Formats: sequence, C-alpha cells, structure tokens
Amino acid sequence: MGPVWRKHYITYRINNYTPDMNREDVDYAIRKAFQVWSNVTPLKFSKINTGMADILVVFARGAHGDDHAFDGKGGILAHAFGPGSGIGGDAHFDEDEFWTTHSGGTNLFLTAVHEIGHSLGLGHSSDPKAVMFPTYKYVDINTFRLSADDIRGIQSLYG
Ligand SMILES: NC(=O)[C@H](CCC(=O)O)NC(=O)[C@H](CCC(=O)O)NC(=O)CCc1cc(-c2ccccc2)no1
Ligand SMILES: [Ca+2]
Ligand SMILES: [Ca+2]
Ligand SMILES: [Ca+2]
Ligand SMILES: [Zn+2]
Ligand SMILES: [Zn+2]
Repeated sequence: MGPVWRKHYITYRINNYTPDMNREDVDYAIRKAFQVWSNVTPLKFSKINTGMADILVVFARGAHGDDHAFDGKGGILAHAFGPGSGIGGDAHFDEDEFWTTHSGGTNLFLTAVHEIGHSLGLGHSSDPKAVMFPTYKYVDINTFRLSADDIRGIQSLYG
C-alpha cells in the first residue's frame, strides 16, 4: 500500500483558473470530480480560498517549479502527487491543453477525476474502462461511472 491521507476531512484550493473555460465551470468540474471519489469512500472534501489546503489545483505550462515539466499541447495532460505534505496531493493541469466542459479539447472533469485518484493514493489500472487507466478517453459525462476496479482500488485505501 502506497501513501494515504491519515484523515477523512480533506481540503482543496483552486490556485488559478485556465482562461479556456468560465470560472464557474472550472469550480463545477473540480467539485464534481471530488464528489465521484467521496461517493464511494468516507472521505469529505471542502473547497477553501485561504489557508492550508491539502490538495492544490493548479494550471501551469512547461517547466513550472517541480521536477516534472509539461510538454506543450498533447502528450502529458496533467499530473498529480500522492498524499503527503506541501506538494503532496497537489494536481497540476497543462495549460497548453484546451480545457472544456465537453468532448472537444480535453474534458477537465474527467481529467480531474483521474488526477484526484492519484492525489488520494491510487496508481494506474490495466482495465481500459477504469478512470485510472493511463490514457485519456472522452466518455459521455452524463453517464460517467467509476469502474469496479477504481472502486476496489480506492476502497482498499480508505477507510
Ligand atoms: N496519449 C493520449 O492518448 C493522450 C494525448 C492527448 C492529446 O494528444 O491531446 N495523452 C494522455 O492520455 C496522457 C498520456 C501521458 C503519457 O504519455 O503516458 N495521459 C495523461 O496525461 C494522464 C492524465 C489523464 C488520464 C485521464 C483518463 C483516463 C481514463 C479515462 C478517462 C480519463 N484523464 O487524464
Ligand atoms: Ca498539498
Ligand atoms: Ca501537454
Ligand atoms: Ca489552455
Ligand atoms: Zn507539476
Ligand atoms: Zn495517471
């Protein structure tokens, strides 16, 4: 078992907003992505604008201060650190992608579900239908469901 948060109340903060989308839509995408994981665990997530957030949500490009640079449009879409202090748990999204609420560009909600998976301690799945499968695939957002494998994984960690 890899690192896990040692508490069930977890805060997040949106450090900055991509100009690709309206602010309200970014807030909504992120809130709904956390909700996907809270629905199958004892974890609760609260958004704060001030103070010490556990999970910082960041949009940045290229080399952005951690040792994992982004690569321009395409390729790496985002990445996240496992549970831990400071940069631990933080999720970074490549601003060189075009973030959307839909099937065009890269869907922020689906990507955030995957990255939050990592922020909570999950690794990759070999189930092509798992949200934790390594490669991005748009799926109908209104019918989205975690796979049984994603649920097994997160339930093995919490709690
Ligand atoms: N390789 C691809 O098909 C796309 C390319 C997207 C593009 O070119 O615009 N890139 C990616 O998929 C990059 C690949 C990183 C790597 O090179 O290993 N993946 C990543 O950056 C991982 C981030 C992520 C995965 C998902 C997801 C997974 C399952 C279901 C739904 C969503 N959502 O975000
Ligand atoms: Ca953190
Ligand atoms: Ca990229
Ligand atoms: Ca962008
Ligand atoms: Zn980063
Ligand atoms: Zn991943």
